[PDB]
Amino acid sequence: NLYFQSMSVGFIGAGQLAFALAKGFTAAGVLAAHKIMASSPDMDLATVSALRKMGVKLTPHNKETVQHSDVLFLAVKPHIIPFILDEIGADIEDRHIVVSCAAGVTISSIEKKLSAFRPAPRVIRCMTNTPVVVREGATVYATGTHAQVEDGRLMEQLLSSVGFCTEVEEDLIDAVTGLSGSGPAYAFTALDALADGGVKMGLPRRLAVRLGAQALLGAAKMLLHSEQHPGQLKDNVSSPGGATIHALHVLESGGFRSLLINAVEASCIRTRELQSMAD
Amino acid sequence: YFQSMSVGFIGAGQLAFALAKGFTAAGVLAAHKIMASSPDMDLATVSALRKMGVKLTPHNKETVQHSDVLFLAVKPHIIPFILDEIGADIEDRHIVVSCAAGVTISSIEKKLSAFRPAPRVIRCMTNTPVVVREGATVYATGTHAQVEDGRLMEQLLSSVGFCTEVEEDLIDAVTGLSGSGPAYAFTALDALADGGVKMGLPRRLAVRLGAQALLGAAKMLLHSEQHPGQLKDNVSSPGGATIHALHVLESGGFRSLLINAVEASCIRTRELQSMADQ
Amino acid sequence: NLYFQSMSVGFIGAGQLAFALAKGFTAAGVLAAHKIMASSPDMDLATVSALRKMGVKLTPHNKETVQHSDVLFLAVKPHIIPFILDEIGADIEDRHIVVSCAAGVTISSIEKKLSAFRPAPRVIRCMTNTPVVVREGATVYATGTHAQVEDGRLMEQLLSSVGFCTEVEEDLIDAVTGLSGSGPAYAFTALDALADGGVKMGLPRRLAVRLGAQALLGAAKMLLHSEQHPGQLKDNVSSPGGATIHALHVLESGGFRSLLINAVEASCIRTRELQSMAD
Amino acid sequence: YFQSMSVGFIGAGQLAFALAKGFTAAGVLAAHKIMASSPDMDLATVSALRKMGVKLTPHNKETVQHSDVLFLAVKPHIIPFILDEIGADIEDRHIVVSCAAGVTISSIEKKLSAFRPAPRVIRCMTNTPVVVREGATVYATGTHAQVEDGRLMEQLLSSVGFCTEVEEDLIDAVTGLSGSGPAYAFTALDALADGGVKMGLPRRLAVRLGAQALLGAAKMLLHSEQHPGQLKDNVSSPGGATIHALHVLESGGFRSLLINAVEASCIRTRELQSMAD
Ligand SMILES: NC(=O)C1=CN([C@@H]2O[C@H](COP(=O)(O)OP(=O)(O)OC[C@H]3O[C@@H](n4cnc5c(N)ncnc54)[C@H](OP(=O)(O)O)[C@@H]3O)[C@@H](O)[C@H]2O)C=CC1
Ligand SMILES: NC(=O)C1=CN([C@@H]2O[C@H](COP(=O)(O)OP(=O)(O)OC[C@H]3O[C@@H](n4cnc5c(N)ncnc54)[C@H](OP(=O)(O)O)[C@@H]3O)[C@@H](O)[C@H]2O)C=CC1
Ligand SMILES: NC(=O)C1=CN([C@@H]2O[C@H](COP(=O)(O)OP(=O)(O)OC[C@H]3O[C@@H](n4cnc5c(N)ncnc54)[C@H](OP(=O)(O)O)[C@@H]3O)[C@@H](O)[C@H]2O)C=CC1
Ligand SMILES: NC(=O)C1=CN([C@@H]2O[C@H](COP(=O)(O)OP(=O)(O)OC[C@H]3O[C@@H](n4cnc5c(N)ncnc54)[C@H](OP(=O)(O)O)[C@@H]3O)[C@@H](O)[C@H]2O)C=CC1
Ligand SMILES: O=C(O)[C@@H]1CCCO1
Ligand SMILES: O=C(O)[C@@H]1CCCO1
Ligand SMILES: O=C(O)[C@@H]1CCCO1
Ligand SMILES: O=C(O)[C@@H]1CCCO1
Repeated sequence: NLYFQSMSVGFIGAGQLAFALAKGFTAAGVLAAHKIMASSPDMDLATVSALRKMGVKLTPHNKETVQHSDVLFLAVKPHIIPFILDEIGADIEDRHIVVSCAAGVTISSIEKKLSAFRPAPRVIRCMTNTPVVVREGATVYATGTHAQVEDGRLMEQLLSSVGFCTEVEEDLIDAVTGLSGSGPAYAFTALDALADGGVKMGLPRRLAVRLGAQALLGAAKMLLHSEQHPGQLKDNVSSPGGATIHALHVLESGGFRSLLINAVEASCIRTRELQSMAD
Repeated sequence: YFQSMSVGFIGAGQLAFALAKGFTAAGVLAAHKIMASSPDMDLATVSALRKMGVKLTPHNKETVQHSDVLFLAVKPHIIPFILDEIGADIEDRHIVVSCAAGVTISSIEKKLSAFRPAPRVIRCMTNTPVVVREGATVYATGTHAQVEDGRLMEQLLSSVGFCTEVEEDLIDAVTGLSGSGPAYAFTALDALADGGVKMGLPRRLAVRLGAQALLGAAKMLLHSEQHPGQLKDNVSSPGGATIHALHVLESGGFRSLLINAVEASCIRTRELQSMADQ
Repeated sequence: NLYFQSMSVGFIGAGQLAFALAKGFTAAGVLAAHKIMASSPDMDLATVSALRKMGVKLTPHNKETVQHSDVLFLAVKPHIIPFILDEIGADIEDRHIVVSCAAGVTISSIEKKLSAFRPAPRVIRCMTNTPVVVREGATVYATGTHAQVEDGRLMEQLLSSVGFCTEVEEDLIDAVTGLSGSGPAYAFTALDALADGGVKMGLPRRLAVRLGAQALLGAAKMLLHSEQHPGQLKDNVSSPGGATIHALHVLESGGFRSLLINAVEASCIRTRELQSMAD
Repeated sequence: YFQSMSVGFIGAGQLAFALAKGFTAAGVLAAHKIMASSPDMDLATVSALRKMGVKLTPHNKETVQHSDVLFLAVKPHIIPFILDEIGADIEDRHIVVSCAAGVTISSIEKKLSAFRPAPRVIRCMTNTPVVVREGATVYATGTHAQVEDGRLMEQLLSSVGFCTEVEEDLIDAVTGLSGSGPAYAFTALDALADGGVKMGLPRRLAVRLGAQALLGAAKMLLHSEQHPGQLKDNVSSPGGATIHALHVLESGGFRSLLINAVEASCIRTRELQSMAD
């Protein structure tokens, strides 16, 4: 177990991801809010104000975030990453671990930029998701060419405080993006629709929202704690001739399964395009 | 808080195991204060209840005599036969909690009232995630259930997940939403994992990531004051990977399928309510 | 607020957009009709005659419009824009603000043409829509390379008199075109169909058109004045088991949402396509 | 013009709140002339209505005693219970205005006439945009409504939107069109915003632009003597962006989905009543 409670963390970008991670870390108690600095050009944004009330240091100056930070998260859109690297590359020091969270952007492209200024930049690529805000994120990371022995362990310890975290080979991360990165939006869509179905059949909206969300949470937790296949868990719900198997039929008749496959594929493929676009 | 109270299950299958495991993990009931009965003493769910410390028997009358709260955890078409069997054994102290999909309070009271008047009946709809103490449960109180009977039930079932009282005429819809709900999620998680596998993830990792993503999103919604659509908006950046995937969901009518599912399960439950009452 | 009550405005092109803007500006009382001039090569057109009855000055000669104008709107079709710039480029003076309304046409292409004649053309690109004719348009604009300090402020002040107006980065305007530029046609199609539905269920056509249009106007205004997500207002107004949620289901079963996404995307892509051909 | 008139709401939900707020914003009633009652009123609604100047009570009989015009703004299956509760308290002066989907004048008059003959009953269908004074309202007059009662109703509801008299047999169809209409619009605006976001717009800007486009287009049609198809033709330049988007709407049967929606809501409305009768 590595000690990191005293280190300073910075976010280039002060948007949804910066807020979600900063909220998760502080709510986990593993970092003090004043250890965190975030920067963006527009300092009148809603996420910036949300970060403000949390106690995070805010500035328009990306260089200040770099000078403040030990671990530096890149939390801008993919096409902005190369501009950021040109802007702050000269301010990267030997102490810095650069953790890119941008969809699609390769370690190789980041190291190429930063190596123009200083050899051996310590780079880690991450994909996470917004439920880090409730400490139930799904995070993977890959270590770059010059990442020190314990840089990967440090990032795993830090990110494990706000959800599941595991090291992966970098060539998996675009597919992770399509599954758990975009995944919450799939779930919010599903929850909205399930609530609509509950309302159609006579439930108050607030109850339908609560029951749907609790059903999804409980089922997901069951699967995480089970050694059983999701199909077996499915079999355990449905009684012969019963209500559940009738509902499963109408899902199958609409190709429900194929739509979720389509979604993971579409997000992964778009992620690969966001890299060739920023390239 | 629930010291001295005895609980019994008529039926020893998926739901009886789930509830018994959840109650005992919650510490609200000692396993030996729980008795379950089913005809086949060799079944797998009875094997695990035994290892859990739950008293087991093949005779439904033993469960009735042991219990204060009596859970009916048999299939809907088996309830009328159970009530015929144990009807003469219902005492004044008993609270009979039917878990069966579609079986109406009216049908249970009519059966039991032939043996002794004022049976205290509660109908509930729960789901299998009570086994990890994250269930979703509603209940409706019967004609002769005392107000404190509904309160006791809510406190007991709140130990294993969300629990709230509803009017009985909403239980069919709840069945279609949170009762069948886990099966929709297991289907979705299997398909999401297939999608991860297609794009190059190992199956075990894809399952873990998809399930963690669903759990985290559901917790976000429960801990948020905000609309699911608002949370959808907040997490879909312009031109990004997520909004591209949302479009292909929309093009297949994803939302309508989940509406169809809740409706289909509810309507089938109503057909079961009509069988119970006819 | 800038004093511009006395300035002169010109339209190259005397068609649907020139009429809608001139009608909105004069109805707002911010420009006098005799301070507006519009040109097109055919002087017996219906929009020309409509502009005529409004008191706008009309001419076949684009050079006359340029010489008349302080603010010069380009309201010709996208493929006509480069010919106009070649025609009038030598007549552009220091006083001129050139406001292109053409779908897809980039500030860069306009400045490149005009710069061959005189350096530092003051260029603004906008996207608007025909409801400026009832002073409820939706307008965005981006400022060009040589736009002076108050050129953007002037154009926002002018266009705010006929609807919503805000500055954007130019790279958003093709998307805006697919949303609020083409938006009114989506609405007219929807209103025709809703009225057909009213008629099928027994309403006189005139009443069905009136009710459908009032419903759409009121709902849009409700959303604009609420601090609410449209899904929340959908949720709030629906009732369990009720008529609305049954109708929402049949919309969903048809993939209604996906069609509107398809439309915005198709209009935006077509807008981008035409400009790639122009380049 | 309604110097002394008092208005009551039985119910305090989405519709009662929207009408009370629209009437308040219109300034058509004197101060403290609105009362609303419900049995378990959400505290956020209590707070909002109280700050607005609206009187509140859990007792429906008190609303009746307060009111000259009494709006019934409860769910359709709740209407007959309300009529049984308040029927003995209806007075000569009262105009009872049912807002409930599906519920016929006939059924209301039969309930009320058991207590006192000649209840003055009006049935309306409106929509939540009355809250911004842009509602769409129709009404039908009952058997004993005096002719001036329908005139008063029209003048009152005209202060918060369009309002016109119809035969009662049109109201279920109106419900499917302008009653449910706003929900169709909110769905469309959410989808249009998703489309703007997909093509690169910030969500907040996409929502603002889509809503403004819808508002402006609707106002154009209301202020035009032309067919919506003709207004469509004026945007659709040959080979242009708009006609390309219209094609993909047509390829998905966009128009038929909206016809399906109006039909489905109207048919369900007829079931919200054929079940009650
Ligand atoms: N949100 C999610 O669900 C997840 C997102 N990600 C990744 O995180 C990154 C950001 O996503 P998200 O936070 O959602 O996007 P946001 O739009 O919410 O945040 C973007 C931030 O970048 C800021 N920014 C823009 N230009 C600069 C600049 N030159 N220097 C510094 N900051 C700048 C913006 O400020 P302004 O608005 O003022 O330009 C805004 O604060 C993306 O690459 C995405 O792939 C990864 C996992 C999950
Ligand atoms: N599983 C779920 O997801 C949920 C199910 N429910 C309801 O719970 C009830 C049971 O569900 P589930 O547990 O899944 O079904 P199972 O089939 O898994 O368990 C059924 C049990 O009933 C027993 N049984 C059959 N006949 C008798 C009898 N005459 N006397 C005593 N026990 C008997 C069976 O024993 P044997 O195997 O020996 O026949 C078995 O132990 C159903 O009514 C269902 O609607 C409600 C919410 C969630
Ligand atoms: N209509 C809309 O909904 C919106 C349109 N726009 C943009 O506005 C521009 C015009 O659109 P719209 O007004 O609809 O198209 P119209 O066809 O209605 O008007 C086009 C005008 O250009 C005139 N014209 C053709 N050649 C010349 C020329 N060489 N010199 C001067 N005028 C000429 C035409 O005259 P003749 O008929 O004699 O050729 C006609 O008066 C387009 O670029 C479009 O993208 C932007 C937002 C909304
Ligand atoms: N929502 C809409 O878009 C439109 C709805 N309508 C019609 O308006 C009526 C109400 O709809 P809506 O306002 O949406 O429904 P809501 O559910 O939002 O409001 C229902 C109201 O009825 C109240 N209520 C329930 N029982 C009683 C009672 N015994 N005495 C008094 N009040 C009671 C509820 O009380 P509590 O506050 O205690 O829960 C709540 O205030 C319906 O008939 C609907 O058809 C018509 C046009 C538009
Ligand atoms: O299909 C069934 O019978 C049960 C009821 C609710 C969960 O699945
Ligand atoms: O939509 C996107 O591009 C990012 C990546 C996954 C979460 O949201
Ligand atoms: O959904 C319903 O039943 C009501 C009537 C129309 C507006 O919402
Ligand atoms: O269809 C077109 O190309 C024009 C321009 C954008 C609005 O409608």
